[PDB]
Amino acid sequence: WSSHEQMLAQPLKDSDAEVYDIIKKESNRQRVGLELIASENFASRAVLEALGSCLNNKYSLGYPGQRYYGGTEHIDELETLCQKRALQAYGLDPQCWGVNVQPYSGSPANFAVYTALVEPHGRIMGLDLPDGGHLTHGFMTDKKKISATSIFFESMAYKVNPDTGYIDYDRLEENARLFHPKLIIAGTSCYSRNLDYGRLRKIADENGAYLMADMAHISGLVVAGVVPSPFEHCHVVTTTTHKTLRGCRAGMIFYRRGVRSVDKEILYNLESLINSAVFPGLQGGPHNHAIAGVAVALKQAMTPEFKEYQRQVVANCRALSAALVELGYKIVTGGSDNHLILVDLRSKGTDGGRAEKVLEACSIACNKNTCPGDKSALRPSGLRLGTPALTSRGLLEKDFQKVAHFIHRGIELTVQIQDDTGPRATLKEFKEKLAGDEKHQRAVRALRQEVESFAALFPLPGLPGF
Amino acid sequence: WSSHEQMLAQPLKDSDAEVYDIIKKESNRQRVGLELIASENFASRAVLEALGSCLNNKYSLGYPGQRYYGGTEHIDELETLCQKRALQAYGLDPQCWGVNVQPYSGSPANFAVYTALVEPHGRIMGLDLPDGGHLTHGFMTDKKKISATSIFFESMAYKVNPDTGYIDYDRLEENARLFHPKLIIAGTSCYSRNLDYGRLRKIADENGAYLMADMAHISGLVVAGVVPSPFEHCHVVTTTTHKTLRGCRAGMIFYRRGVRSEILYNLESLINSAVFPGLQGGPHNHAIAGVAVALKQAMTPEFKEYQRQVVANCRALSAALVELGYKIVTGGSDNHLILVDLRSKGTDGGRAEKVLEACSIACNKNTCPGDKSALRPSGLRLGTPALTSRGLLEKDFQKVAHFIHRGIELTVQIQDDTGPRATLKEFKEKLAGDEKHQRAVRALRQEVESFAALFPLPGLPGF
Amino acid sequence: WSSHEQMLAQPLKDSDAEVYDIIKKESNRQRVGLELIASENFASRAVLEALGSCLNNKYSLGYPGQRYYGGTEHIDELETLCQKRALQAYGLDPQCWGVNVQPYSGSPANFAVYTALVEPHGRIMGLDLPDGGHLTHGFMTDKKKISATSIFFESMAYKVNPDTGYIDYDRLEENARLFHPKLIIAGTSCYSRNLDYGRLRKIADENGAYLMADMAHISGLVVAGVVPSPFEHCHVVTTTTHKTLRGCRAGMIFYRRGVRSEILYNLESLINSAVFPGLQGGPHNHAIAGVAVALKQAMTPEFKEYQRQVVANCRALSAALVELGYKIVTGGSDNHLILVDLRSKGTDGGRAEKVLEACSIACNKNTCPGDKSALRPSGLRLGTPALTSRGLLEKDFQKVAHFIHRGIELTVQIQDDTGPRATLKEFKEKLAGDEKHQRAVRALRQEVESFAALFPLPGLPGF
Amino acid sequence: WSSHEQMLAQPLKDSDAEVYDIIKKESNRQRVGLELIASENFASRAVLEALGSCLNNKYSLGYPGQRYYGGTEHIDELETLCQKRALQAYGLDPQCWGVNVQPYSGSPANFAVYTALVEPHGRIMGLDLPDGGHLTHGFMTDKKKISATSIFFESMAYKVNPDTGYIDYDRLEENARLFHPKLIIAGTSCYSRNLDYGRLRKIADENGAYLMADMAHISGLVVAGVVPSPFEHCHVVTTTTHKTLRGCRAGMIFYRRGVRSVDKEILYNLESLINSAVFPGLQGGPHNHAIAGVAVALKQAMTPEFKEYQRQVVANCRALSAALVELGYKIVTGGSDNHLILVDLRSKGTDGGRAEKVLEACSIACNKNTCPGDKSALRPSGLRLGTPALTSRGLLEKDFQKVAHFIHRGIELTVQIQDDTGPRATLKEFKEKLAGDEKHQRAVRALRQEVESFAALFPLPGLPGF
Ligand SMILES: *Cc1c(COP(=O)(O)O)cnc(C)c1O
Ligand SMILES: *Cc1c(COP(=O)(O)O)cnc(C)c1O
Ligand SMILES: *Cc1c(COP(=O)(O)O)cnc(C)c1O
Ligand SMILES: *Cc1c(COP(=O)(O)O)cnc(C)c1O
Repeated sequence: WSSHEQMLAQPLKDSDAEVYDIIKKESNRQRVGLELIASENFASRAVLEALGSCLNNKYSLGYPGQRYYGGTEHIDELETLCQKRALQAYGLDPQCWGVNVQPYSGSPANFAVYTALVEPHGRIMGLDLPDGGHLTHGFMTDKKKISATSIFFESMAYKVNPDTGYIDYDRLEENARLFHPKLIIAGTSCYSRNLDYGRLRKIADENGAYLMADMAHISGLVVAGVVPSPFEHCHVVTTTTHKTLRGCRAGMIFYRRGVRSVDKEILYNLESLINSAVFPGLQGGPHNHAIAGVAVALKQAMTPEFKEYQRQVVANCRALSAALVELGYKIVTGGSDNHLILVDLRSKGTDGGRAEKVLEACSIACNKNTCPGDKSALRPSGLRLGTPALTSRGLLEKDFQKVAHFIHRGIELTVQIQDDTGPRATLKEFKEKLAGDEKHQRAVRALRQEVESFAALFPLPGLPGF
Repeated sequence: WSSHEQMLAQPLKDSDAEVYDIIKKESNRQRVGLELIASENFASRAVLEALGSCLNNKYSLGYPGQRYYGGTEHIDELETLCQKRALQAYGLDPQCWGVNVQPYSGSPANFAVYTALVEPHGRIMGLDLPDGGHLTHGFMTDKKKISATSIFFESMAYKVNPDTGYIDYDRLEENARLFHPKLIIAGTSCYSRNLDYGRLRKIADENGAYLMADMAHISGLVVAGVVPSPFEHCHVVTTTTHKTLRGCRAGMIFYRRGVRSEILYNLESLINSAVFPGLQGGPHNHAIAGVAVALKQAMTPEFKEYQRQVVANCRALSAALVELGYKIVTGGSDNHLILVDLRSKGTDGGRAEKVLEACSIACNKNTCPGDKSALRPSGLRLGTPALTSRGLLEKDFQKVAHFIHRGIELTVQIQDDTGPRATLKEFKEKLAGDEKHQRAVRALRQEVESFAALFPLPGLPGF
Repeated sequence: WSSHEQMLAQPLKDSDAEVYDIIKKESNRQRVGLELIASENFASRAVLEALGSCLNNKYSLGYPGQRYYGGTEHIDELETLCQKRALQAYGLDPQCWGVNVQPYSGSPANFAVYTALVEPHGRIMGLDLPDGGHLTHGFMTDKKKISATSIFFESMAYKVNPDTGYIDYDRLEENARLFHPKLIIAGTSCYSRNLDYGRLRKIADENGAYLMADMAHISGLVVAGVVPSPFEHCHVVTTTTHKTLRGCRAGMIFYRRGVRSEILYNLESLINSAVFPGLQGGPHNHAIAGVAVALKQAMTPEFKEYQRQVVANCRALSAALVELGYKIVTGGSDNHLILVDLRSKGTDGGRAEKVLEACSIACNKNTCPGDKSALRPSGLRLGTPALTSRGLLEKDFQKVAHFIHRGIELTVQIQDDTGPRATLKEFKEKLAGDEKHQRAVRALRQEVESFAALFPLPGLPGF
Repeated sequence: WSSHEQMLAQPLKDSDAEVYDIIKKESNRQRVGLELIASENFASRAVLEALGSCLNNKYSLGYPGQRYYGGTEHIDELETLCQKRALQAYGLDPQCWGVNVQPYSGSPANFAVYTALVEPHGRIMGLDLPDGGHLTHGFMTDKKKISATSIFFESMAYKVNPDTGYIDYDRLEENARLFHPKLIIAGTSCYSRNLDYGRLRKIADENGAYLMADMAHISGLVVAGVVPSPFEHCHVVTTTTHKTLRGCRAGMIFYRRGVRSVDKEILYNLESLINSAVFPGLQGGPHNHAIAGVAVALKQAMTPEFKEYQRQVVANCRALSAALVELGYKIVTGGSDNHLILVDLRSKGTDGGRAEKVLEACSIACNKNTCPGDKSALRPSGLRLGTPALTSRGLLEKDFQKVAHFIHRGIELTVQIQDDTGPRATLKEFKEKLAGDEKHQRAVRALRQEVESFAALFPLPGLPGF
């Protein structure tokens, strides 16, 4: 009862060792492995220091202008600061753009926008999942609506041409006239090319819809001016703050302000609709410590060191892609414009499903993804590979070429295990063959060793080995 | 680069001073003031240490055994550990109960349950807001649906009797037959009594509905066995992990497993599917680690102690206010908070929260069951969790009752100088623009901050 | 062809004898029996002559002045005439009221209004079915939405006090604040009293809702000025044109025009758009001609007379039944029908409607406000419109009360031979399978058919 | 008060002269004019005699098997008879097909099926209106949902190829995979070719949807075996009973019964869903007199005189179309397979909007309709023309050739008035020029005279000049 006070002060290491132990083992796993997953990255030490601040303790509903309670002098300073830096980082004029920084994550942010501009059962159009789209853009089958976007709104996808790997803007322009979308989403999870915001904008205006850009995967590249900005043509732009922006987990909603169109002119009503949808609509108290982390990350994103980091990110992808082409791999759309590439593993007689398990055992992380062609979702042909994470650890073009060879070694290994499993074998069985087979298990042990040795040569951002 | 390598290592203090400065000023404000807001509390140092871990970097879509990406050996250990401790802390048999720990916060958790059990336009019944209910339980007017619960589902509220301050279970039982709810919510934001879970459960079963308990405000009291557990009669129980449980911000959804009547429970898969891939993306692992750490602390006897203290202080605080002539809604309290009806002093919570705020005493206005206007709320909601974490005891809270009283007297004064009838904007003008008054505040604040500084402020050493 | 030319000219009798035979047998059944069903009536010969006109052949999408096809000079004359007579018959100023006469029937009319003023998932409040409400006002259970009104909109019922038999306006006023209806329906299928339109209107305005009156059952009484007009307080009034108005089957939607409060009424265009192109296609012109003919007859003093007679007979019928020991719900009636609570005789309307049916006395079962079961309805609904059109007067209805009584006694008997507890299928078996009984029926039927034949049967000369 | 009885017996002529007068003037208008509107026809005398029967007086809720009230011995005989004749007329085995005959009209029938199989906000796919579709198949714009089908369900249209005039089945097969319809509608209001039920059925089964056929416009041709039956591939078939079937106004819903598919087999659940949706779902008491009329019409539809009438209907269309082609007119899809044709008036420098008004003044009835091309809905290019009505009056191939010339005279006249109105003139003004111009008004008066003389040579089915 008297030790209760020594409880709220006791460091984590002493307080709870079981959790401490896990954090350590995870920190170590992150260190000796190769992170090639397009969505992961390492947050800076400063950003992580903000998350554990006393900002966790302040409960504040509403926005800076109008809060439900008092005692928000500093929380207002903070939210305001965060909003200013966000507009600044993307070079936006606060008279033409606004920003909400309360979303808890990427998904929540998207959902808030649909709830504000679309309304229940409203129509939304997004990139089909197998063609590189995201769940929050809509996902359903003929018998069931899986994603929330599909459960509460009426969604229909547009696809990419399976022969070019690019988005079929023509067919989208046609279907939009039949579907009458209230909002069209321009954003992807596994697409290596730049989106034609200008064309998508012409299509949106043609049907009187809104053009929303979910730039979660390229927000970092956009700030460094390495890829066209979606802010030139969209009405709204949402984004996670982790991934390429390299902050903590949180989301943001950017929206236009001022005169929309003329004749005599009509105004943008986005701001109030969106603010109302986030709160009191969908959320409660904002996670202030997360806003502080986002703020810290936006300041770092405007440094020239970051702009450099990003040019490096893109350059490594080119090198990685070139090295894999030379090794005989087929890259969707032939190449990339950003930080990732979708490797069509059919050109090697295997599929991404079995390939991600073998590479994983070898401490090389990445994930399977269907290629535009793919006649089956149960046997995805590709592997999605990104460079943001490894580039933060300092890898350069020559380093990524070595990575290309490790990945290749892995694909060769997975192919060996596939011929050993059979023709109509199941992924369930493949995974068993991969664990209970000394012959294959030996190869893995070997490759993993070379991968972990190489990985250890580079630093691991964050707090002191924690 | 050579500098980019260290930019990611530069401590916050050096890296970004503008934000660092803010965190310091806020930490200080938290120290010299009296936190009487029922929903706030101070998270322990250990919990905060987990939030800033390298767990922020791991992206893990899915659940343990149902992961999308590889390399989740430890994230699985962590999520699993967190789920085990959650069931343990509330004394639940994993054969009869399950738990999802991915919700980002309280609201998200509630919304996921509605999405899983109710479905679009389904009917939901919750406690009316002015009667102490929460937004996520439904909130609409005759011309507009404000809360998401009201926008995507069909909600209708049940009220409390304005003469007793208690929930009118009889009228609810009657309306439920006409409304046909698919889910009834049992949870409150400003109600000082225990909920009759057993009666609410009989009503739910009568209409074939589900009984969901949103125990966000009393999850801490429940773990310490200080107030009846909603786990005895509900099908689902959601909860924030901050507030009385004293963790970081996150939410949890508890759901029954096993036989319902032979018919079985289908909650688990519906709820898991609704959280992800339904509503959320990658889970905030660092928050799950914080929740895990908080659940272990919640099972210590020191916590059990902390909680009995929380309830005790409320009783003392309420008794001291009654003696000072204040009227407590429903006469008293069973938990950690009380709704003080300020009509008994000729003022309203609207003006009173601004004056107490100026004096570094934090709390908020709330309408009393009677109240014929939402623009002039009669009460003040006061909670003890936060100050109790700083070590205040019964005698300390009696001194607090006097500070609050001083405040009410002061708010009344600015009100007597304004005249029986005057807008709120006038009242504030007279408070900030008067020698004798802004002077009164300055004085009271000084006594409040001196008293406050005598107690510790939990958290990381010092920002 | 030479025969195809005449196939289209061959009279029904020669053309299709099988159908002709059926029409004859039905016309005869209608003659020798006693029609006591509150919703049935006999349409005049003139009205029936219009239905078979060459108006069936004209396809006219749209409205007068808003037609889609050409060649509508006369269809416009007709629709316009019909609209003028409708407003006239109810004494409405075309500057304050409008009317749509395209609905195919009562139900379609109601549905069009909901679709125009309420919108998908909008809230509607109507009289509960077991308390004398109609399906189109909403009908659902805890597990399923039966009526279309319940499937496409969110409906909740209000009830009558089971101790007075009257609508509980107080409880409705209370629930309306919690439910927030967008439209409240004031109309009944089995309620013998006048509705308090003024009170319902105050409640509608309190929640910003619309007050719709479905006067299908009393449209005839309203035209004759025999019962208060719902046109004094409602925004919209829908109605079937058969039943008490005595026309052919069709519906009408009356809606306010002008200033609502300066805010104006937007009903007209919403309602017109909802009927077409919204819900319907080409209007049934021959039915509109029949309605027109019926509205002219409704304004004659002979009709005004017919109606006072209708109400008078009900009073006599109810008084004679009270004297025979029967209990009338809410003690009596204000209109054309009465709900007889058969519990006062130890039987239920379920068994009683089958026995009276066998005796050529038609009517139907209906639950009484009390009734703890929908599978064993306590009452019998009885109306006088139909028999009054055949010329029955007060003295005649007293004889009818005796036939009905004889019937109740008989149904009770088969019930005493079955034992205090026995399923319904048993009861019917004993009725049709017993010498003394099937014999009783045969006897009573004979007296009923003899009495019935003494009166004329309106309609075309003789089929 | 005593005359009240003489009121319910007084004939219409004496009772209400104002309405009687209207019926007469209308009967006469019908006689001296040429009915070329594809949806109109003349009901036989027998059918009209049933409508005014004492069947109007019987109120009966429910279906033959289970009614809410008693005294339905004959109403059951009648409904049952009507159901038997309906299945018979279309050659359906009552073990494989069922029928509901309570719908009040075509629209109500369609709506009942959507409500039973689709459910609120369910997805439906129908032929686009400007491409010859019907309102009840769905009709909306980017800013508003007009038709009830669009207000209560989520509809999206499929189009016809504007270069061939035919339905683009390929594009529909593609969009159906993205839209996931729960029901696909196969039926048209202005399409002159036969629908590929077999292909549409393959597409329905591909998405697990239902194939509904709205054969309102060709129900008569189907009974005479003059055009392929939709009953071979559809799950449900709805239909009005007027139009080509030549009965009174009412609707019917035909639905499959028995085993749907195998594996072990699953059954059809259409019957109960559809019956429940009609009542107590959407309707109240059925219009018995209308069911009697439908019954009488179905018996006439099975006579060889009818089968002959129908072959005649189709033959006249061919002749009419051939005569118009020879006069230089362009028929959409080159010709017709059924009873109607869409004449593209662009080939003459005018539009259907102005043409329908001039022909109307000349007592030649028909209506405008957009052609697949048409870049504007406010200036429809075509005229829809049908032969059912005139064929019932006895016109034959040679008669229709004379009709083609009257129509031509009309088009020539409308073109004269168009050059006289101007370039950017409005249809509002065109109509004024047409009424306040003796020059043009003289032409009309003349043509009308020749049209009415020709029309009077033929009989007008129905009751004795009433
Ligand atoms: C990852 C991603 C998201 C989801 O973000 P969360 O923060 O995980 O919830 C949304 N949209 C796009 C385009 C993404 O890449
Ligand atoms: C505070 C509270 C919430 C909201 O929690 P958040 O974490 O702010 O999102 C939900 N429910 C109840 C009952 C509460 O008291
Ligand atoms: C009978 C009745 C109806 C239904 O009329 P239909 O013509 O059968 O479609 C609708 N409303 C009320 C109030 C009624 O009594
Ligand atoms: C005419 C038509 C309809 C509408 O019928 P109504 O009886 O006028 O209500 C429906 N569908 C099709 C295909 C049609 O041609």
